[PDB]
Amino acid sequence: SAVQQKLAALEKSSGGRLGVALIDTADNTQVLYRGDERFPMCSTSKVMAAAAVLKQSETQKQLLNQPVEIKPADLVNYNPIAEKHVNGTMTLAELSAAALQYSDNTAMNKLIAQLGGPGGVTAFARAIGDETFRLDRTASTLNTAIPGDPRDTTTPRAMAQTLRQLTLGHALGETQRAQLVTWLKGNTTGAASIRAGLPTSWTVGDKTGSGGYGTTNDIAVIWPQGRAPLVLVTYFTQPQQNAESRRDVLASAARIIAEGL
Ligand SMILES: *C(=O)[C@@H](NC(=O)/C(=N/OC(C)(C)C(=O)O)c1csc(N)n1)[C@@H]1N=C(C(=O)O)C(=C)CS1
Repeated sequence: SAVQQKLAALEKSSGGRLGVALIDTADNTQVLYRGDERFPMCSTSKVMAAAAVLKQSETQKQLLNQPVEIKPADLVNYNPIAEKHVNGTMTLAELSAAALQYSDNTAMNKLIAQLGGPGGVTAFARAIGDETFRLDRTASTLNTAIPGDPRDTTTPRAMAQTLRQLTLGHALGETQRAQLVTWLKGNTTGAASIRAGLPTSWTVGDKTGSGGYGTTNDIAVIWPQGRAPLVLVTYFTQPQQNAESRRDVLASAARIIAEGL
């Protein structure tokens, strides 16, 4: 189709490897580009960890309100929220918001720990029917994005389906589903990625990721005017370890989709 050719041209112009999955919930049509190839997730895995804690809170009533100590050993590279609470506490709700809306890596690691480690995040993925997602390491290591390394990867097709199930489907209870969507709509890190390729009147909830090898990712639920919601996953990675981020490539992918379908 014309969209897949435009995505192939975008990829050629980029010098990298582009993976796209769009789900149009109006008729459940799916458009894939490298949709079954594995990409490093980087920080887009924070949605699965936040959703896993929300799932836990369906049966542990006041779980999201529980305080979690932030200790010196918890501090990592990038923790713009958690560093302000070292030797203090944050609630699991606050850690979820910090992970999703600021991509705070200390916050993510507190969620992973709350789930029993990377294997607990993965086990939740399996519980909601995602057999492709794998989380193998904590937040510092998970962004290394070395080519050929299957750790901390998924495919565009799998992540779009999972994001659909979590935000538009029935993977979470209704209060939890709404809270996840509220957090994604308040993301602060996504203006240059999928959002930049979409009309400004469309509502977006998204989670970005960035990592080594110029890896630049964004996963989004989109509510256009005049049509049913869309789920869009855009993954991108490059051959040089120190390649620069290409959020503009993600925005171009979104524009192709928004104009072409
Ligand atoms: C998730 O993707 C996180 N990414 C990182 O921790 C890394 N940021 O490095 C970049 C390339 C952004 C940098 O400025 O050097 C990273 C690269 S290699 C490594 N081990 N970690 C968070 N997510 C985002 C995001 O785009 O959502 C960031 C902007 C960085 S923190």
